[PDB]
Amino acid sequence: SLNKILDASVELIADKGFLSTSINDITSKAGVAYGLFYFYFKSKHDILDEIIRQFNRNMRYYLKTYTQNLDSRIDVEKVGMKKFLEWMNENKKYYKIFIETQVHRPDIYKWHFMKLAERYTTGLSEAMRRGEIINVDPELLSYVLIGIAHMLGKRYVLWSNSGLTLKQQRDLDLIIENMLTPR
Amino acid sequence: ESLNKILDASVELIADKGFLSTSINDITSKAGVAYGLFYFYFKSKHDILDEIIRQFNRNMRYYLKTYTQNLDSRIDVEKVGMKKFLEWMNENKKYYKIFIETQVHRPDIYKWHFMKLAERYTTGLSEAMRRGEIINVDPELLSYVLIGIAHMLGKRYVLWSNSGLTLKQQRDLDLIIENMLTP
Ligand SMILES: CCCCCCCCCCCC(=O)SCCNC(=O)CCNC(=O)[C@H](O)C(C)(C)COP(=O)(O)OP(=O)(O)OC[C@H]1O[C@@H](n2cnc3c(N)ncnc32)[C@H](O)[C@@H]1OP(=O)(O)O
Ligand SMILES: CCCCCCCCCCCC(=O)SCCNC(=O)CCNC(=O)[C@H](O)C(C)(C)COP(=O)(O)OP(=O)(O)OC[C@H]1O[C@@H](n2cnc3c(N)ncnc32)[C@H](O)[C@@H]1OP(=O)(O)O
Repeated sequence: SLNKILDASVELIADKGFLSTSINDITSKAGVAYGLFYFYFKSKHDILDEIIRQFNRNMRYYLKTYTQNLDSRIDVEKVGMKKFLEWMNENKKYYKIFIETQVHRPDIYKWHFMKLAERYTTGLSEAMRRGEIINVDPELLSYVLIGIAHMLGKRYVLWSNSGLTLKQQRDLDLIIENMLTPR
Repeated sequence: ESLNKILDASVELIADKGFLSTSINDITSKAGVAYGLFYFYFKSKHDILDEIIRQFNRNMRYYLKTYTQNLDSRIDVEKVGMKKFLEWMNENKKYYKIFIETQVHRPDIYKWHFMKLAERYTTGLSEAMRRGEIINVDPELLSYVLIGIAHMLGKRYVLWSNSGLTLKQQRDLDLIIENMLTP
């Protein structure tokens, strides 16, 4: 019943936004007793916390699937980035949830990026130690790479459904290699 | 001047209480102007978000140009401008809530802000590419990569903490930029 509440919430919030979606809509669409909502969630905004945790987990597994079978950390970045943009395109209906989280639950919005950065920092520190990538604060470098991904996702996937041309995809690979390769 | 009092009052109130809780009565009282005047300048409350975002865009871009006008090397414009952005973002930090709620309440002006910035950015970058200063790639895509970095770094190092970047991190960021952009 918890899971049904969660799945119903995701579809409704993505559709109508947060403020328009009542607990009633959610429990109605989920097909559970209205009372159970309040047991699992003191306030309506507490639902966002578990939603963003699931998205964070799914996005990371998705990307990990494509990055764990790869050689160069520089390949990891190039492929990882490409795959994030594909992922964002598959999940573009849901981006409204993330926008709403930044308004109504800023702590979980921060959590999402900080959790992603924590995972990313480890991987980049290992490549630094091999001499594979530029030796710099690896948290800082994670935010640089995440910031790039987020903004391209907005411009080329959310605000346009063009995606990137082949020429832009080659330019972006060149940007990333040039940034990361020790001179 | 009435218009300027209304705008200043709105900025302060929206930053403090959010957009939904700020009434036109609050705005015009804080402003010290006749209530009905608001409706002469703005059809709706939402229309004053558009004007606020325009003013912040102009003023951010004026501030940065001020530091970057004096530098011939585009590589230096990018290092310095990034630093100056973090300083501006620190100074205007309490206002960032306005931008967050603009994404929900006026998404066309939120997008406009980034598109306008990239428009100005794109011109400066293709100039540098011509002279062989920087890597020859799609200059709008490059804009969005650099804007993306700037935005995520402001979030992590200015809005989510008030620590800022260390001196070492600042040099690391300089290197990241120089590495990305130099063929
Ligand atoms: C609101 C919408 C809009 C949301 C829109 C959000 C906008 C995001 C903007 C930023 C975009 C990016 O930067 S995306 C990054 C693009 N670049 C890259 O991907 C290149 C770098 N890649 C990497 O370093 C890595 O691929 C990662 C770090 C990103 C993720 O690796 P990771 O996090 O270490 O992966 P890992 O722990 O191994 O496993 C991931 C999660 O999967 C689960 N998991 C583990 N095993 C299994 C299993 N058998 N079945 C199911 N699930 C499993 C775990 O519970 C774990 O979460 P848990 O329970 O352990 O916590
Ligand atoms: C909501 C809260 C938070 C909002 C939070 C916002 C989040 C931002 C996240 C990303 C931030 C970034 O990437 S900041 C990017 C950081 N990087 C850099 O700065 C490096 C590269 N820098 C540059 O290339 C340039 O410095 C710029 C592009 C960023 C800006 O140059 P520009 O856009 O050409 O500036 P320019 O048009 O010449 O002047 C800007 C405005 O000044 C006005 N202006 C005013 N007074 C004067 C005057 N006396 N003389 C001339 N012009 C004047 C003009 O009308 C013009 O507006 P008008 O004619 O257009 O009306």
